[PDB]
Amino acid sequence: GMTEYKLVVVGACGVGKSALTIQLIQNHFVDEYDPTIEDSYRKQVVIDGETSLLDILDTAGQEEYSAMRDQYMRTGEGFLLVFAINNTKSFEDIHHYREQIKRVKDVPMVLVGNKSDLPSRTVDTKQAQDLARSYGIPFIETSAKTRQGVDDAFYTLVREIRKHKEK
Ligand SMILES: *CCC(=O)N1CCN(c2nc(=O)n(-c3c(C)ccnc3C(C)C)c3nc(-c4c(O)cccc4F)c(F)cc23)[C@@H](C)C1
Ligand SMILES: Nc1nc2c(ncn2[C@@H]2O[C@H](COP(=O)(O)OP(=O)(O)O)[C@@H](O)[C@H]2O)c(=O)[nH]1
Ligand SMILES: [Mg+2]
Repeated sequence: GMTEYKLVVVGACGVGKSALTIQLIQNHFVDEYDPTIEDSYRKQVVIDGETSLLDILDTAGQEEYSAMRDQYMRTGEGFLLVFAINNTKSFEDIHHYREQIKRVKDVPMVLVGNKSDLPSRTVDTKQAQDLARSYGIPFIETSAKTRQGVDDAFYTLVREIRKHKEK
């Protein structure tokens, strides 16, 4: 059989939410994707031998309340919290994104450090590890450019959802 998963990708503008999503959906790096496009995208994959259909909301709007988005997130099963390792402000926003999610919703999440290909690092892996530990969630390093960690990020989130469902 198969299992469907309703996922949401959040994080500051320009961290690579769309690039990550498109790597999952289409398996290549789309470097120019309209920063204002918010949509859900579906992709069939296989995770630990089970056919898995992922529906992924790639967030992009700036408003505090956006009806369709909020109804999606209210019923979202897991969230990727994405920052960029070269942008300290994106990492500082993570705890605010976590707060907003809890507000709309124990919720499966994965902390994602994207742009790991860039040498101009400003956020240390160890800081990201501290934060993920404080929430009791996984931390995964990614590059949407090279595709490093992309499956790890989404598949780890699915694995976190499986665990949550057992409870
Ligand atoms: C290039 C544009 C882009 O990618 N954006 C990403 C989404 N986005 C955004 N901005 C933002 O300030 N908030 C927000 C709001 C509206 C209120 C309080 N805090 C925040 C941030 C700092 C956490 C966004 N909030 C959400 C969000 C809401 O509103 C509710 C539940 C879960 C959420 F993640 C959101 F989806 C996007 C937010 C801007 C930067 C554009
Ligand atoms: N070098 C590098 N650039 C990236 C990566 N992910 C996204 N980008 C670039 O960062 C910018 C913002 O990406 P985008 O997916 O639009 O971010 P979003 O606003 O979170 O959707 C774009 O110019 C992308 O080409 C990455 O992993 N590495
Ligand atoms: Mg985008």
